[PDB]
Amino acid sequence: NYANAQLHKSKNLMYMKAHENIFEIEALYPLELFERFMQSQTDCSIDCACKIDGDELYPARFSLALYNNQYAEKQIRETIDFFHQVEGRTEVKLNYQQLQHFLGADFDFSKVIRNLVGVDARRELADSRVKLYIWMNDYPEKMATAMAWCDDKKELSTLIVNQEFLVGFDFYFDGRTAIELYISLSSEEFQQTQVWERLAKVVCAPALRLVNDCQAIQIGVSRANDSKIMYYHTLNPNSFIDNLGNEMASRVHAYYRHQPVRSLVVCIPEQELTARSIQRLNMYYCMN
Ligand SMILES: [Mg+2]
Repeated sequence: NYANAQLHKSKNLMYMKAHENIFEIEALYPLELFERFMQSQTDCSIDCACKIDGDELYPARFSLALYNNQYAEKQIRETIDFFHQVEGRTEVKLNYQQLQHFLGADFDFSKVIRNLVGVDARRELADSRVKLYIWMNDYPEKMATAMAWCDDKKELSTLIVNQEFLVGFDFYFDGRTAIELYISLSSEEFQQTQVWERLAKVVCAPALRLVNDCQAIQIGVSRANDSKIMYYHTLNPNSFIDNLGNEMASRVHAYYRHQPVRSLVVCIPEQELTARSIQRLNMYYCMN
């Protein structure tokens, strides 16, 4: 985006290092290799994130949105190469069968609109992940494949109104894998009467009522999800966090409230919104 690519990358790394420093996670593998991977890219945008699970916090979470989909194929090659570099430590072994099966032998890289690369580093090495997200547009054969592999209940097929879809690949360091399908709805889209009526047949009421507080939502479905995951692109980050009644989320946002943030996305499993209190959620702070 910005003309001074090298200035912007310096700010990216400074955003990541801050996040690692406040949460005291900098030593987790493979964050240093991820930092180097960032710097090897032409330019990208960073999202710093934290996952909340009861009393536990998993804040070693970062995503890079790689600029210029003209080079989507090369980006995936260099991402895979970075995953192999992470596999440099002997007790880290990834399983690529889901990615390989999804791409097939003649993947149309001209259909990719955005690649994203992620990490969620854990104290328990076996639980850590690297992540690849492939954002696609107007690719009906791959969309149907993703729906068959991720949309058990055939619910996202009743909700989508654009040709874009996001396919996320999880690579656990002990060889576990998961694939996830995400679709998006802007405020303009989900405020249309028929679109909203379709939402209301698939999304439980407490999760649906939250959609109104948003400039956009995404919904992620996966065999590895215990319910649909709602991604709330918050209109007012401060009030959205306050309305969660979650002490740890308020503590996290207490720092970021006064930070130059492009947007705050909060994702909550549908099942959490039918409980007495929210205890599981992710917060993504997408930096400028
Ligand atoms: Mg997921």
